[PDB]
Amino acid sequence: CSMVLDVAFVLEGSDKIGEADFNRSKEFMEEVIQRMDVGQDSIHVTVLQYSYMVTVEYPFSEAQSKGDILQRVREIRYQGGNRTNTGLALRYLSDHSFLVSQGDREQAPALVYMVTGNPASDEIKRLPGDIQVVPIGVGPNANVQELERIGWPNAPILIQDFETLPREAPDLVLQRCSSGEGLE
Ligand code: NA
Repeated sequence: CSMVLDVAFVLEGSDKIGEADFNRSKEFMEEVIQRMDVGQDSIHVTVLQYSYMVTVEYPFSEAQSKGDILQRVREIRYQGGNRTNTGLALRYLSDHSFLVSQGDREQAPALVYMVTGNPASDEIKRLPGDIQVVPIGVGPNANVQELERIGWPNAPILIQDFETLPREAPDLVLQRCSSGEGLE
């Protein structure tokens, strides 16, 4: 995927996920970033982790080089929170992450890949249309119809388990990046 695009990665880091599965989420994300054409004139990346609260791990406003991003990703510490506040994570995206004051490019399309394995603890609201969300529902505990509503027009990418996530999902994520649409 090589284009002008602002991409957000949102990882659930709750106790229900656990440290091992969160590390698998991280490794999935690292692999995607490696395959993407990340640079100042191309793809820009922001990274968020959420559970009880939301942490901006890497804002758009910081240096948009692959090396700097990937190293910050390695430095991300699993929070292990007692909630899955997906609605709050979405609010961060619309009301913080994709603002020009936080490094967002006004003329670039906005795309979010959100990795979750549990139903939302909180109230969810569909984002403004300009922020495209591709939910990645991992494991048997994902609330699929909830993700379908968050995702529209994007179908959720459903992954059987966190072990499969780093192996299977990057290909699908990059296909969606380049084409602008999911498969079949
Ligand atoms: Na944008």
